[PDB]
Amino acid sequence: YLNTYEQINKVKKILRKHLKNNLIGTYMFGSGVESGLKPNSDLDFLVVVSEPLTDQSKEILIQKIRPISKKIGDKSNLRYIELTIIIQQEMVPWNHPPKQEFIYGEWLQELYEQGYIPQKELNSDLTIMLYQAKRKNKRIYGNYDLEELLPDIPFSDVRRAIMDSSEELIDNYQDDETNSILTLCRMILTMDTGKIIPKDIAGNAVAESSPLEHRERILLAVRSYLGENIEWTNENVNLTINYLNNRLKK
Ligand SMILES: CN[C@@H]1[C@H](O)[C@H](NC)[C@H]2O[C@@]3(O)C(=O)C[C@@H](C)O[C@H]3O[C@@H]2[C@H]1O
Repeated sequence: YLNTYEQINKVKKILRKHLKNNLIGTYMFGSGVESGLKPNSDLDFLVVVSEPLTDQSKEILIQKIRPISKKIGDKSNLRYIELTIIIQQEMVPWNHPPKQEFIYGEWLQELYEQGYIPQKELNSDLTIMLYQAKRKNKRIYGNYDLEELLPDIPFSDVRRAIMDSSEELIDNYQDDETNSILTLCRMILTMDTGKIIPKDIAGNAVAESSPLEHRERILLAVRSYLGENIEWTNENVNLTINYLNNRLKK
C-alpha cells in the first residue's frame, strides 16, 4: 500500500498542487525529526501560507489527505498525519495565543465526515509547536527556513502556553488517558530545563521522580503508546493527572 516515504511525498505534492503560490514553505517537526524517526512516530507537518484559505480550499485538503493518513484503529504500518497551516502575516506582531488557519488531525475525523471544515481559530497549543519547530525542523519545500518566517517567540509565552493547555487538559483527560499523562510530564520538563522531549522518555523521567501510585500509572501509559493494549477504565488516572498538574504549577 503506502510506506512513510510515499506519505511524505503525497503530502508534499498535495500542498504544492492545491495551494499554488500561496504556499511559502512546508516543514516537519515533532518527535519525527527530534530524537529520530522511529517506526512508531507520527508525521507532524507545518505549513506556512500567505493568504487565507476559503472553506472549500480547506475542504479539498481534508479530502485528499484523508486516504494518505492512518486511522486510529488501523493496525498497520501507516502513521498519523498531523498538519497545521499558519499565515505569516497573522504571526507578526507576535501575540499569545497565536492564530491558526487550518488543522488536519485524525481525532477530528468524526467531525470531518459530518461536514466540519476547520476554520480560523486561536490555538494556545500552537505556541509550543512553533517554539520547538523553530528549533528543530526539516524543510521539505520552500525558499526560506522556518526561523526567518516567524518572529522571536519569547520563553515567557511558552511557559504560559504550557500551563494554559495544562488546565485545559485536566478537564478533558477522559478517553485520552494514555496521551495526556505523558504530555503533562513533557511539559514538566519543558518548563524546568527547557527541553522538549518525546513523550516516550518524558514519562519515564518523571516516573521514578514521583510517588509509586503515580509511578505505576506513568509507566502504564509508557506501554500503551507502544501498542500494548491497556484498558484505563478501572485505573484511577484522576489522581495522577491531578498530581502532574500540581507538580507543574510553579
Ligand atoms: C496536541 N493536539 C492533539 C490533541 O491533543 C488530540 N486530542 C484529542 C490528541 O489525540 C491523540 O491522543 C489521539 O488519541 C489521536 C492521535 C491521532 O493524536 C493523539 O494526539 C493528539 C494531539 O496531537
